[PDB]
Amino acid sequence: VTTATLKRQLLQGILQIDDTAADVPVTYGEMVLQGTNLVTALVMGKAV
Amino acid sequence: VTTATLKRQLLQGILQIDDTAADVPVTYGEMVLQGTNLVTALVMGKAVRGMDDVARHLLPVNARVPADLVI
Repeated sequence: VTTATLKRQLLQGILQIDDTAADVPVTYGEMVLQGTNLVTALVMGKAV
Repeated sequence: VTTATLKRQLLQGILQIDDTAADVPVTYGEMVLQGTNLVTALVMGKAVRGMDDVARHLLPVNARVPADLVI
């Protein structure tokens, strides 16, 4: 990450560009806390 | 429970004996600590007896032995 000025200064001639298109995921993860971990989060106060 | 002389004094004429023998248990209970509450016993610090049974609700031979039963 940088400032737009430094980005232009880098892209001028110093760095060697590799691509223009990337592949980012379009999802998150998920934590649910159901079942054998729920009961221990209600009887005692810990869960894994 | 009492002392012998009081047992005699009681059985003399006050209390009425019913039986001379009774069928009593010949075994013990048993806890195992296996299954899911094992890892709760090791990783965390707690363990419930009927763990596999509380989870579901969160969404023998005898012997005729002589005794002195009074009523």
